[PDB]
Amino acid sequence: AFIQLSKPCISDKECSIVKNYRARCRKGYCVRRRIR
Repeated sequence: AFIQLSKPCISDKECSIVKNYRARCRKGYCVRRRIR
């Protein structure tokens, strides 16, 4: 096991289709959501 402190992801600005991707990023927390 590699005991490590988890770190957040890129900002919502970057988590948008600007980068062709689509994820929900809030306060650094990164979750790939569904519409339904």
